[PDB]
Amino acid sequence: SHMASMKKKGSVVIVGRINLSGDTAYAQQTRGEEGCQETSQTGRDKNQVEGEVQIVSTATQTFLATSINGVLWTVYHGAGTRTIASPKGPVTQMYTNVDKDLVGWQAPQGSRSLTPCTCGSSDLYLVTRHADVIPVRRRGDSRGSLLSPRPISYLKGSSGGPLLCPAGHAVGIFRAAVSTRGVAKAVDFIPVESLET
Ligand SMILES: COc1ccc2nc(C)c(O[C@@H]3C[C@H]4C(=O)N[C@]5(C(=O)NS(=O)(=O)C6(C)CC6)C[C@H]5/C=C\CCCCC[C@H](NC(=O)O[C@@H]5CCC[C@H]5F)C(=O)N4C3)nc2c1
Ligand SMILES: [Zn+2]
Repeated sequence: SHMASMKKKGSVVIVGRINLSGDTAYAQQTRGEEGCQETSQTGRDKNQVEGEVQIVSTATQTFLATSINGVLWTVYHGAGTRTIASPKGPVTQMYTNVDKDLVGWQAPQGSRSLTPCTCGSSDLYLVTRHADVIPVRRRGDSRGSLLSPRPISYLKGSSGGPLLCPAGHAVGIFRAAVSTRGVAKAVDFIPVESLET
Protein backbone atom coordinates (compact mmCIF):
# COMPACT_ATOMS: atom_id res chain seq x y z
CA SER A 1 0.00 0.00 0.00
CA HIS A 2 1.00 3.66 0.02
CA MET A 3 1.48 3.74 3.79
CA ALA A 4 3.20 0.39 3.99
CA SER A 5 5.79 1.74 1.52
CA MET A 6 6.55 4.92 3.51
CA LYS A 7 10.30 5.10 4.22
CA LYS A 8 11.60 6.17 7.64
CA LYS A 9 14.07 9.04 7.76
CA GLY A 10 17.35 7.87 9.11
CA SER A 11 19.66 9.09 11.86
CA VAL A 12 22.72 11.32 11.87
CA VAL A 13 25.77 9.06 12.28
CA ILE A 14 29.22 9.86 13.73
CA VAL A 15 31.70 8.89 10.97
CA GLY A 16 34.88 10.38 12.34
CA ARG A 17 36.40 13.05 14.52
CA ILE A 18 38.70 16.03 14.47
CA ASN A 19 41.37 15.31 17.07
CA LEU A 20 42.43 18.44 18.92
CA SER A 21 44.02 16.73 21.99
CA GLY A 22 47.69 17.20 21.09
CA ASP A 23 49.99 19.66 19.33
CA THR A 24 48.60 18.71 15.89
CA ALA A 25 45.01 18.75 14.70
CA TYR A 26 44.00 15.85 12.49
CA ALA A 27 40.93 14.11 11.05
CA GLN A 28 40.14 10.46 11.83
CA GLN A 29 37.58 8.35 10.00
CA THR A 30 35.73 5.85 12.18
CA ARG A 31 33.13 4.47 9.73
CA GLY A 32 33.13 4.03 5.97
CA GLU A 33 30.19 4.65 3.61
CA GLU A 34 28.36 1.30 3.80
CA GLY A 35 28.62 1.23 7.59
CA CYS A 36 27.40 4.84 7.73
CA GLN A 37 24.32 4.03 5.65
CA GLU A 38 23.56 0.90 7.68
CA THR A 39 23.92 2.74 11.03
CA SER A 40 21.76 5.59 9.76
CA GLN A 41 18.96 3.17 9.11
CA THR A 42 19.20 1.26 12.37
CA GLY A 43 20.11 4.14 14.65
CA ARG A 44 22.43 1.76 16.51
CA ASP A 45 26.11 2.81 16.72
CA LYS A 46 28.28 0.63 18.89
CA ASN A 47 31.48 2.52 18.13
CA GLN A 48 33.09 4.20 21.11
CA VAL A 49 33.01 7.97 20.82
CA GLU A 50 35.92 10.14 21.83
CA GLY A 51 36.73 13.87 21.82
CA GLU A 52 34.94 17.10 21.29
CA VAL A 53 34.47 17.54 17.53
CA GLN A 54 32.74 14.81 15.55
CA ILE A 55 32.44 14.33 11.79
CA VAL A 56 28.79 13.45 11.12
CA SER A 57 26.74 12.34 8.12
CA THR A 58 23.18 11.73 7.08
CA ALA A 59 22.25 9.70 4.10
CA THR A 60 22.89 12.71 1.89
CA GLN A 61 25.20 15.22 3.64
CA THR A 62 28.32 15.39 5.83
CA PHE A 63 29.26 18.13 8.29
CA LEU A 64 30.57 18.51 11.88
CA ALA A 65 29.18 18.52 15.42
CA THR A 66 30.79 19.93 18.56
CA SER A 67 30.21 19.10 22.21
CA ILE A 68 29.88 22.07 24.60
CA ASN A 69 28.05 22.14 27.95
CA GLY A 70 27.35 18.41 27.73
CA VAL A 71 25.39 18.66 24.45
CA LEU A 72 26.56 17.69 20.96
CA TRP A 73 25.58 20.69 18.84
CA THR A 74 25.27 21.02 15.07
CA VAL A 75 23.40 22.95 12.41
CA TYR A 76 19.76 22.46 11.57
CA HIS A 77 20.56 22.79 7.88
CA GLY A 78 22.64 19.60 8.16
CA ALA A 79 20.70 17.54 10.70
CA GLY A 80 17.10 18.78 10.46
CA THR A 81 15.02 17.09 13.12
CA ARG A 82 16.88 13.81 12.91
CA THR A 83 17.83 11.48 15.71
CA ILE A 84 21.49 10.52 16.23
CA ALA A 85 22.62 6.93 16.22
CA SER A 86 23.93 5.72 19.60
CA PRO A 87 24.82 2.45 21.36
CA LYS A 88 21.26 2.30 22.72
CA GLY A 89 19.48 3.17 19.46
CA PRO A 90 18.40 6.45 17.98
CA VAL A 91 18.46 9.46 20.32
CA THR A 92 15.94 12.32 19.87
CA GLN A 93 17.20 15.91 19.92
CA MET A 94 17.08 17.73 23.24
CA TYR A 95 17.33 21.16 21.62
CA THR A 96 15.97 22.31 18.24
CA ASN A 97 15.94 25.98 17.15
CA VAL A 98 15.61 26.53 13.40
CA ASP A 99 15.77 30.30 14.00
CA LYS A 100 19.42 29.91 15.14
CA ASP A 101 20.10 27.07 12.66
CA LEU A 102 20.89 25.02 15.76
CA VAL A 103 20.22 21.54 17.10
CA GLY A 104 21.57 19.47 19.95
CA TRP A 105 21.58 15.96 21.37
CA GLN A 106 22.87 14.85 24.76
CA ALA A 107 26.54 14.39 24.27
CA PRO A 108 27.53 10.77 23.61
CA GLN A 109 28.95 8.70 26.41
CA GLY A 110 32.70 8.90 26.16
CA SER A 111 32.83 12.30 24.49
CA ARG A 112 34.25 15.47 26.10
CA SER A 113 33.01 19.06 25.86
CA LEU A 114 34.95 22.19 24.94
CA THR A 115 34.91 24.95 27.53
CA PRO A 116 32.99 28.15 26.62
CA CYS A 117 35.31 31.06 25.94
CA THR A 118 35.24 33.95 28.43
CA CYS A 119 38.31 35.74 26.87
CA GLY A 120 36.51 38.31 24.70
CA SER A 121 39.31 37.73 22.21
CA SER A 122 38.96 38.78 18.65
CA ASP A 123 41.62 36.34 17.38
CA LEU A 124 39.64 33.23 16.46
CA TYR A 125 40.48 29.89 14.85
CA LEU A 126 38.01 27.97 12.68
CA VAL A 127 38.54 24.17 12.64
CA THR A 128 37.53 22.48 9.39
CA ARG A 129 36.50 18.92 8.60
CA HIS A 130 40.01 18.44 7.18
CA ALA A 131 41.52 19.63 10.43
CA ASP A 132 42.70 22.86 8.94
CA VAL A 133 42.90 25.63 11.50
CA ILE A 134 41.89 28.92 9.83
CA PRO A 135 42.56 32.29 11.51
CA VAL A 136 39.45 34.51 11.73
CA ARG A 137 39.26 38.04 13.13
CA ARG A 138 36.11 38.51 15.16
CA ARG A 139 33.72 41.25 13.99
CA GLY A 140 31.10 41.52 16.59
CA ASP A 141 29.16 38.79 18.26
CA SER A 142 28.45 36.14 15.55
CA ARG A 143 30.79 37.08 12.69
CA GLY A 144 34.39 37.09 11.61
CA SER A 145 36.67 37.92 8.71
CA LEU A 146 39.05 35.54 7.04
CA LEU A 147 42.59 36.91 7.03
CA SER A 148 43.79 35.04 3.95
CA PRO A 149 41.83 34.28 0.75
CA ARG A 150 40.84 30.62 0.41
CA PRO A 151 38.45 29.15 -2.12
CA ILE A 152 35.03 28.64 -0.55
CA SER A 153 35.42 24.92 -1.12
CA TYR A 154 37.95 24.74 1.71
CA LEU A 155 35.10 25.59 4.15
CA LYS A 156 32.26 23.51 2.68
CA GLY A 157 31.26 20.64 4.92
CA SER A 158 32.56 22.28 8.08
CA SER A 159 29.31 23.72 9.46
CA GLY A 160 28.91 22.60 13.04
CA GLY A 161 32.61 22.85 13.75
CA PRO A 162 34.13 25.10 16.37
CA LEU A 163 35.50 28.59 16.34
CA LEU A 164 38.15 28.61 19.08
CA CYS A 165 39.92 31.43 20.87
CA PRO A 166 43.74 31.39 21.25
CA ALA A 167 43.41 29.33 24.42
CA GLY A 168 41.28 26.69 22.70
CA HIS A 169 37.95 27.54 24.28
CA ALA A 170 34.77 27.52 22.16
CA VAL A 171 33.59 30.88 20.92
CA GLY A 172 30.84 29.43 18.67
CA ILE A 173 30.03 26.90 15.99
CA PHE A 174 30.37 27.56 12.27
CA ARG A 175 27.02 28.28 10.54
CA ALA A 176 27.50 30.12 7.21
CA ALA A 177 30.15 31.70 4.99
CA VAL A 178 30.25 34.81 2.76
CA SER A 179 32.32 34.85 -0.41
CA THR A 180 33.06 37.28 -3.26
CA ARG A 181 33.76 35.85 -6.72
CA GLY A 182 34.30 32.44 -5.17
CA VAL A 183 36.80 33.51 -2.47
CA ALA A 184 35.70 33.05 1.13
CA LYS A 185 35.78 36.38 2.91
CA ALA A 186 33.84 36.07 6.18
CA VAL A 187 32.12 33.59 8.45
CA ASP A 188 28.93 33.52 10.54
CA PHE A 189 28.69 31.43 13.69
CA ILE A 190 26.33 30.55 16.47
CA PRO A 191 27.83 32.17 19.60
CA VAL A 192 28.61 29.91 22.54
CA GLU A 193 26.23 31.81 24.82
CA SER A 194 23.46 30.14 22.82
CA LEU A 195 25.16 26.64 22.97
CA GLU A 196 23.69 25.86 26.38
CA THR A 197 20.39 24.41 27.74
C1 LIG B 1 16.70 24.21 6.38
O1 LIG B 1 16.61 25.06 7.48
C2 LIG B 1 17.51 26.08 7.78
C3 LIG B 1 17.49 26.98 8.91
C4 LIG B 1 18.42 28.02 9.14
C5 LIG B 1 19.51 28.16 8.11
N1 LIG B 1 20.35 29.21 8.33
C6 LIG B 1 21.35 29.42 7.41
C7 LIG B 1 22.34 30.50 7.69
C8 LIG B 1 21.41 28.53 6.29
O2 LIG B 1 22.36 28.81 5.38
C9 LIG B 1 22.63 27.92 4.31
C10 LIG B 1 23.59 26.81 4.84
C11 LIG B 1 24.94 27.56 4.97
C12 LIG B 1 26.10 26.70 4.60
O3 LIG B 1 26.40 26.21 3.54
N2 LIG B 1 26.93 26.46 5.74
C13 LIG B 1 28.24 25.96 5.61
C14 LIG B 1 28.49 24.53 5.35
O4 LIG B 1 29.64 24.07 5.25
N3 LIG B 1 27.37 23.73 5.25
S1 LIG B 1 27.66 22.23 4.97
O5 LIG B 1 28.24 21.49 6.03
O6 LIG B 1 28.37 22.04 3.67
C15 LIG B 1 26.08 21.54 4.71
C16 LIG B 1 25.26 22.13 3.59
C17 LIG B 1 25.39 20.92 5.92
C18 LIG B 1 26.06 20.04 4.91
C19 LIG B 1 29.35 26.70 6.41
C20 LIG B 1 29.22 26.99 4.97
C21 LIG B 1 30.35 26.60 4.01
C22 LIG B 1 30.38 27.00 2.73
C23 LIG B 1 29.43 28.05 2.18
C24 LIG B 1 28.93 27.57 0.83
C25 LIG B 1 27.90 28.42 0.06
C26 LIG B 1 26.65 28.84 0.87
C27 LIG B 1 26.81 30.19 1.53
C28 LIG B 1 25.73 30.52 2.57
N4 LIG B 1 25.97 31.80 3.11
C29 LIG B 1 25.03 32.45 3.88
O7 LIG B 1 23.92 32.01 4.06
O8 LIG B 1 25.56 33.57 4.41
C30 LIG B 1 24.92 34.21 5.54
C31 LIG B 1 23.90 35.26 4.71
C32 LIG B 1 24.74 36.35 4.59
C33 LIG B 1 25.39 36.46 6.00
C34 LIG B 1 25.70 34.91 6.39
F1 LIG B 1 25.26 34.63 7.67
C35 LIG B 1 25.91 29.48 3.70
O9 LIG B 1 26.95 29.35 4.31
N5 LIG B 1 24.83 28.64 3.99
C36 LIG B 1 23.36 28.71 3.35
N6 LIG B 1 20.54 27.53 6.05
C37 LIG B 1 19.50 27.35 6.99
C38 LIG B 1 18.53 26.27 6.75
ZN1 LIG C 1 38.91 32.01 25.41
